Amino acid sequence: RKLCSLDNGDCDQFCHEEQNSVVCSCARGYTLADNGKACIPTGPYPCGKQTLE
Repeated sequence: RKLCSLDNGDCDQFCHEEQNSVVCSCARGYTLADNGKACIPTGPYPCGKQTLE
């Protein structure tokens, strides 16, 4: 358990070890946050989210 094998590399969604070291990415409709880890929704109904309203 090193990079992406160690807690998804701390990413919210997609994780990839690019030449050693983690690189996170997000599904369509989300944008990688400043931390380069969190995934921020673009619209009101982002994919994969249960609706609370």
